[PDB]
Amino acid sequence: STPSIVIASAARTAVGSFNGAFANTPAHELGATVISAVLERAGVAAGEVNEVILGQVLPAGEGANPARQAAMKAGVPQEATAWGMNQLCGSGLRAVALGMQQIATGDASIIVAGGMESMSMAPHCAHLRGGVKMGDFKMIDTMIKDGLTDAFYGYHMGTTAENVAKQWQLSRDEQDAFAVASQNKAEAAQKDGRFKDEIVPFIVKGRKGDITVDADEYIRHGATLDSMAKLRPAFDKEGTVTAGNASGLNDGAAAALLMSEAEASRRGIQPLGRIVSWATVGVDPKVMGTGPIPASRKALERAGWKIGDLDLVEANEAFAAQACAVNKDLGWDPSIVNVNGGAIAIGHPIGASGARILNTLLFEMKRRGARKGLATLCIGGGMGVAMCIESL
Amino acid sequence: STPSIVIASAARTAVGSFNGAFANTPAHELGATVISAVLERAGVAAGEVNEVILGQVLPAGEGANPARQAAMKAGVPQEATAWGMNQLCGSGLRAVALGMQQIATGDASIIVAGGMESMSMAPHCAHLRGGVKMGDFKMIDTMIKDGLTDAFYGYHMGTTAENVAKQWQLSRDEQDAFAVASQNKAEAAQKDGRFKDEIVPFIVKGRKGDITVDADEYIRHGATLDSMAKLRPAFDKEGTVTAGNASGLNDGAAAALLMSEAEASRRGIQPLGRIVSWATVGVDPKVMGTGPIPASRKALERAGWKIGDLDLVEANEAFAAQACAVNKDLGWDPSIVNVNGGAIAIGHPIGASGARILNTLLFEMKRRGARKGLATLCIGGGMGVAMCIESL
Amino acid sequence: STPSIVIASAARTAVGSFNGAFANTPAHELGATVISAVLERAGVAAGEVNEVILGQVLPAGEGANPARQAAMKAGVPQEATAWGMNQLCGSGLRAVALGMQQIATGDASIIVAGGMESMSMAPHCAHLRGGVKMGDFKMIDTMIKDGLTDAFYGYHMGTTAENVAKQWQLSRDEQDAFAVASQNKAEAAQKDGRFKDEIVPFIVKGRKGDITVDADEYIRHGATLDSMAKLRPAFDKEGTVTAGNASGLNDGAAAALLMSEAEASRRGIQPLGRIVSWATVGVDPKVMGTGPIPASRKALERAGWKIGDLDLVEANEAFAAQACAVNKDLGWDPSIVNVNGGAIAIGHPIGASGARILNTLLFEMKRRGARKGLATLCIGGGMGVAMCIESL
Amino acid sequence: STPSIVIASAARTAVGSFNGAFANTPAHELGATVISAVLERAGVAAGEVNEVILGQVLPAGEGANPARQAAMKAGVPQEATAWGMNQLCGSGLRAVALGMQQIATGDASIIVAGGMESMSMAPHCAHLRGGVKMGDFKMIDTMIKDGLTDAFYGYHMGTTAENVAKQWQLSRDEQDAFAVASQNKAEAAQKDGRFKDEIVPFIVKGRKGDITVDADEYIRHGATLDSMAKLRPAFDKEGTVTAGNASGLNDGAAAALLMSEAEASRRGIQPLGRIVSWATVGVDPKVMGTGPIPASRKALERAGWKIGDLDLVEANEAFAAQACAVNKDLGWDPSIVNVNGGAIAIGHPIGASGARILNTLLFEMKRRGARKGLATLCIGGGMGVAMCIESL
Repeated sequence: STPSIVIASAARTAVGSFNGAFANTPAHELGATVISAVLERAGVAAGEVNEVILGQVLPAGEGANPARQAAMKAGVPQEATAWGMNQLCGSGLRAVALGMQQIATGDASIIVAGGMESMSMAPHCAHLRGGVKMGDFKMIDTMIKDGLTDAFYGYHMGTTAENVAKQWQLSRDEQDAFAVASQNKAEAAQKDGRFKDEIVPFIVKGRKGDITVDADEYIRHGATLDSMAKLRPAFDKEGTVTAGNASGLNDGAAAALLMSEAEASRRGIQPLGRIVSWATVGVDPKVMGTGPIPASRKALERAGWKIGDLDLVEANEAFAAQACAVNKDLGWDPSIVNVNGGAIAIGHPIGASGARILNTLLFEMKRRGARKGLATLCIGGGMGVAMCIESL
Repeated sequence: STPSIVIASAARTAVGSFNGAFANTPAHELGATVISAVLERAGVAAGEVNEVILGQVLPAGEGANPARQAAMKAGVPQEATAWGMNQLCGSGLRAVALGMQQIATGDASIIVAGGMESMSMAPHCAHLRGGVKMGDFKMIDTMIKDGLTDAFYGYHMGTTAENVAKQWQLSRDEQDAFAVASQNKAEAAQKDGRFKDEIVPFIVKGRKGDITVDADEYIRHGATLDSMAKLRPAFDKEGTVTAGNASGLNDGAAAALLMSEAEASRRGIQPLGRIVSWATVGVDPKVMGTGPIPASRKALERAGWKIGDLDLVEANEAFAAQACAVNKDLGWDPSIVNVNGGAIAIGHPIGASGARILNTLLFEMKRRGARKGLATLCIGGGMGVAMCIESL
Repeated sequence: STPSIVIASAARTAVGSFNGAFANTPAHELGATVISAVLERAGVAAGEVNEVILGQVLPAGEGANPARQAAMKAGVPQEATAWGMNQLCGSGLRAVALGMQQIATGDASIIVAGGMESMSMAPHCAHLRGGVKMGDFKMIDTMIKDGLTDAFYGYHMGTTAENVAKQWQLSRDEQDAFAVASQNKAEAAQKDGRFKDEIVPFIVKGRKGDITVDADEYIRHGATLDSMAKLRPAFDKEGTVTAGNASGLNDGAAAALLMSEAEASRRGIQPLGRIVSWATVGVDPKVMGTGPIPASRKALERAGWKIGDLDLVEANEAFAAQACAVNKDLGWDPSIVNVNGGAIAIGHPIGASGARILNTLLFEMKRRGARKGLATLCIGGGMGVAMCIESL
Repeated sequence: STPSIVIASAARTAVGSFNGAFANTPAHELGATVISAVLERAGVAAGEVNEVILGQVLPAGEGANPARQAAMKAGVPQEATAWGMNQLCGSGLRAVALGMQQIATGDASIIVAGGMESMSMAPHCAHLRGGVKMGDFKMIDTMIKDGLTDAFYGYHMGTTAENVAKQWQLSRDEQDAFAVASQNKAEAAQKDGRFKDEIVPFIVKGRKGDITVDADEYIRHGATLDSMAKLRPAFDKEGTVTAGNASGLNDGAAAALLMSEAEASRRGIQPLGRIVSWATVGVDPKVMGTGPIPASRKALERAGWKIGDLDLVEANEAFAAQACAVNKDLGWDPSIVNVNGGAIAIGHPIGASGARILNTLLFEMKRRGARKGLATLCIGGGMGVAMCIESL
C-alpha cells in the first residue's frame, strides 16, 4: 500500500467578467458556495471536513485569512482548519496537490482544496506610514502589481508572451486563429450545456433583487477572426500579443473534495478521478508560459505514462503564444486539448484558475469516458505545475 | 518506510520594531538573507534547493509571489519553485510542516521553509474600481484588517484575549508579571548571547551608510512592573489586556532547511532536530488564544509523548492572557517554557513568528542538550499549530 | 455722480446631472464657454475685458486659480486679471455684485462675472503630510465636506431644511406638491424652448465622438405626485425632506457681461437690465434656508422698491421646505416665482447657481416684458443674498 | 466729500514654518485670532462688523466657507456675512481693496479684510467618482497643484522665476546677495522688536501643553553668504533659483479693520493709514513675477503720485529674481524697500501674504514716521496687485 487519493466531487462558480457579475463579491463568498457544492455533490457533510485549502493571489483588504472565512461561511466547523496559499497562476491546482499530501501523510481524512479570486475587488494601495513630506504619490493597482507583473524585470506577463512568440516564431495569424478557436469551442460547449455539470450557480445578493449567475460571462458569442485581427498589440508596438489572444481579468472559485480511495469506497462514492501524480518545475521568468512543458513531462514520468497515453488535456491558456508553444513542444494531439475551450474564452481568475481547469477536465473525462487526463498551467515568475488524473 | 525528516539548519533575522530597523525593508529581502544563511550553515548550495515555502500574511504591494522573489535573490535557481502560504499567526510553523510533507511524499529532497513579514511595509488600501459615487470612504490599514482583526466579529485580537482573561479569571497583575518576566528573560538571554547562534545579521543598505542589524530591538531593557501597571487597557476600557502584556507589531524572517534524515547522514550534517510530529486544530474564534491547547495535545499524541516527556517548549506569547491559559491547561513546567523570553519582549512578525520561535527552540535545545521539544502558536480566527522535535 | 451699471449680456451652460453629461468636464471649461458667449452675445471683444470674477466653491485639484484658467481658455488676454470667490450657494450672484462695484469705483470698465461648478469633478482628499503610522484614515469627499455640510453643527444642509420645515410646519404633502409643481413648470419651459435663449451649447470634447449638450438633463419628465409621495426621507428618518423635494447635485456655469449704462449706449448694446440694488445678510446656520427673507427685504429697501412692485422673481429652490417658507413669509405672488421651474428640477451646481438663476430671470424678463425683477438664494452657514434688476 | 476709506487697525499671526508651529492648525483658527485682534486694537465690538473677507487659496477639506468659520469663531455674530476669495498670491491684499469698495459703494460700514493660509493642512486628493477601472493613479498634493503650479505651462513658480532671471540677467551671486540681505534685515528687525506691534500671538491648543506662537519662525538667524552659495538650484538642474533665494511654504493669517475716515474720527480712532488708491494688472504668465511693475505704476497714477514720492515700500519677495527685477525697473530706492526684510526670510503664506506685508508697511510707517507707503505683490498665472497708503 502506497497512498491513493481520489477526487470525490468538484465544483466551480461561473467565471465572471472583470467588474461584471461578481464585481462587488468577495472571493470567500464565491469560495463558500463552492465548498457547499462539493460537499452536497459528494454526500459529505460540512461536519466531516478537516481542512480547507484555498489558493488565492489577491486577498488584500478582504480580512484575515479569506480561506477560513469561506470554510466558516460554508458551515465547516470551528474545529477544522483553513489556509490560503500563493503559487500565483498555479495556485488553484497546487492546492489540490497540497490537499492530497495531507491525506497521504495521515494528517487528514477529508480536504476541500482549490482556489478563489476576485480580481474585481482587488484594491489600490500605497505605503503611507513613513508619510509623504511633500508631493504627489502613487496609488498602486494591487491586481497589476501583485498578480500580473513580473517581479524581477517589472513588465506585464504579456512581455513574456512576446518573448515566447519571438522564440517559437509564432505569427499573429497563428495566435489569433487559436484565440478565435478557443472562443468558438467555449461557445459551443456552453450552448450544448457542457458546463452545467461543473458549474454551481452563485446567488449575487442584491438590494433591488437577487441575481442567479450560472453562465460563464466572459465567453464571446460569434467571435470572428476579424475581431481578433483588428486589435492593437497591447504590450509591444510591433508585437503580436493582444488583448484578444490573451486571457482576461476575471472572478471565480473552484474546488475539489478529496479523500482516500478506500474512504470513497466505504462511503459508496463514485469518484471523479484518482490523483496519479503531480509536479511543479521552474523555468526562466522571461519565458514563464513555457512552464507546462517541464511540469507536464515530469508529472507524466511520475505516473509512468507516455504523452500519448493521455485521452484529455487541459492546458491553461494564459496567452495564445504560450499555449501554442506548449502544444508544439509536447506534441500531444491538439484535438484532445481544451476541448470545451480555454481561458482566452472562459477567463483567468488567477488563484482559482488551476482548480477551474481541473473541474473542466474532470467533468469532461466523466462525460466522454476518458480514462487518463492531465491539467497544467504556466506560472508568472517562471514555473509550471501539472497533475495526472485517472478515472476509476 | 515511515519517512523521517530532519531540520538540517535554521536561521532568523533579528526581529525589528514597528517602523524601526526594517521600516522600509521588503519582507523578501529579509527572507533572502535567511535562505542564504540556512544554506551556508548546513553546507548546502543554493543550486540544491528544490522548493522555497514561506508563510506571509501581509504581501500587498510587494509584487508577485514574494517567496519567489526571496528565493531568486538568494541565488536559488530558476528551476526550483517557491510559494507563499497563509495560516495567519501559525504560518511560519505550518510552512515547515508543509516542507516536511514535500519530502515525506517523495516530491522534493531539499526544502527551505519558514516565514517572513514586514508589517512596517504593509500598505493602506481601498477598493476604487467601481468608483465612489459620493460620500467618505476608508483607506484601510491592511496590517490591521488582514493580519490582526477577527474577520467574523470584526474586533481586534486583543478582544479575544479579553475573552480568555475573563474565562480563565486571569488578573491584570498576573498578566503584567508574565509580561515583565518575558522582558527580563529575553534581556538576560540577549546580554548573555543566547540569540547569537540563531540570528543571522541583516544589512540595511542605506544611502548615507549600510547598517548591520543583529540584535532584537523590540526587547525593552530594565522593564519594570510599574511601567506595565500604569498602562490603560487597550481594547476594553475596563479590561485587562494592554499594549505591555500584548505582543507588538514587528518585522522579520526565519526558516529551516529540511531534508531526509538519510540525506543529512550522507552529507555528514549534524542536524538541529528530527520532526517527530505536527498538528493543527481549530477552536472557537472568540477565544483563538486557546489554540495551542488541542494542537499541542494532538501533536504529543501523534508523537507518542506525554506532556511530561518534554524538555523544552516555545509557546508564542501573542497575549499574556492566552499564554497564561495555555500554560495552565497544559500544565507543563513553566520553567521550561520560553526560557529565553517570548514574543511580548521579542516581537510578533506575524507570518515569520512560527519559524522565529522554532529557531529559538532549536538553538536552545542544542545549547542545553534537551532531547524533546515543542513549538506551538495560537492563530487568529480560531486555530492552533504545534510541532514536536527530537534531538539527534 | 450716480454710476448706473448694466448687465450688457448673459449666458449659461445647461445644467448637467451628477456624474452625467459633464461627469469629466472641468469647471473652468464650462466657464470658458460661458465667458466667450457673453462676449459674442454683446458684440464685445475678449481683449476689452478688464477682469473676470467667478464664484466657485469646489476647486480642489483643478489647478491654480480656475477663474484665470477659464478666462485664458476663452481668449481673454493675459494683461487682464481674474479671480475666484466663495460665499457658498450665493457665490454666482455675489460675483455679479462684486463686478458692479469695480466699475462703480472707477477701477474697471468691463467685467465678466458669474459662477462655475463641477460637483462631478470634486475629489476626495486626506491630510497626509504627518504620515499615518497605523490605522485607517478617511478619504474625504470634498463635495460633501466643503459644499453640503454645515461647519458649525456638522450635519448636512438637508438637516437645516428639516429645521425650517418644522419651524414653519411645512407638511410632507406641501413640500412634495411644490416639488412636482417645480418639475412640471421646468419640463414645460424646456419643451417650449424658453431655456434656449440663455443656454449656450457646450461641446463635450471626446475620443469616440464629440457631443453637444444644450438641454437641462436633471429635469424629470412626467413628474407625478405619487412618485414623489413614495420616496423616503434622505437625512432625518421620520423626517419630511426627500431627494425628490430637495435640489440635486449638478454641474454647470453661468455669467454676465457688466458695463456702465453709458458704455453700452456707445456700443449699441441693448442691455438685459440695470442693476439697481443688491444686498447680503446673515442668519442662524441651523435655519440657513430663511436667508432670502432678510436679504430680499434689504435689497428691496436699498432699491427704494416695494415687494408688490416686482414683476418677476427667481428664488433658488435649495429645498422645497425652505423655498415654501420664504414664499410664505414674503407673500410675493407665487405665479411670478420660478416661472420656468426651479432648482429642484433644474439642479443646483453650487457656485454657479446664483448666476444660473440670474440668467433665467433676465431672459424671461426680456421675453414676457417684465420691468422689475428680483433674484435670491439661501446660503449654507446661515446667509442670504439678493439682487434687484430693472429693465431698460 | 469723497469715499475716503481708512485702515482703523491691523494685526497678523506670526508666520509659521511648513509643518511646524501651525502644522495641524486649520486656517480659520488663525483667521479668527486676527479678526479678534483688529477689533480689540481699534476698540470696536464684533457685532459692529458687517462682513469678513478672507483671501484663501487652499481650503480643500477645511469644510464649508472657512471665512465664515473664522468669523463665527472670532465672535462676529451670525447676522454678519463672510466669504473667501482667490487671486492666488495677491488674495490677501486684494481682499483689502474689496472691503474698501464695500464701504466706498455704501453697502457696508465696517469690514474686516485680509488673508489666511494653512499650506501645512492642505491635503492630497484624487478624482475617484468615476472609479479607477485598472492601473496606478496619482494622489495629488493640492498645495502644489492648486497653489504653486502654473496651470497653463504646467510648471512650478520657480521656473517663471528662472525666466525673469535669464531675461533680466540676474546672476546667482546677485540673487544670493538679495536673499542674505532680506534675512539680515528681517532677523535684525525681529531682535529689535519691530514685528511685536503687528503680531497678535496665537495659542496652539495642545494636549500635553498649550503653546504661544508670537515669533516668525521661518526667519533664519546668522544667515551667511556661503551657505546660500553652497545650495543646489531647486527647479532648473543647471539653474539659478534655489530654496534659499526663493520664498518658502508657510502658515499664517493677517487682516485689517476697515471703515470710512469720518467714521474712524467719530469713534476716536487714530488710523494706521488711509487707502488712497489700488490697482491690479495682468502680465505674461511665463514671467508672472513682474506683476508688481504695471500694478504699482497704475496704483501710483491712481493716487496721482510719482515713484519718488514714496517714503516706504513693501514689495513681496516670492523670489529673489522677480524682486530684483521689480526693484530695478521701477527704480525706487532699495533702502526703503522691505526695510524690515521680506518673504524670503519671513515666509509666504500664499492667500495671507498680501495682508501680511500690508501689516509690516502700516506699522513700520507708523514707527519711523513715513507719510506715503506702497505695498505690492506678484501673482501666479500672470498678475500684479498693488495698493497706495497714506498716513494721517
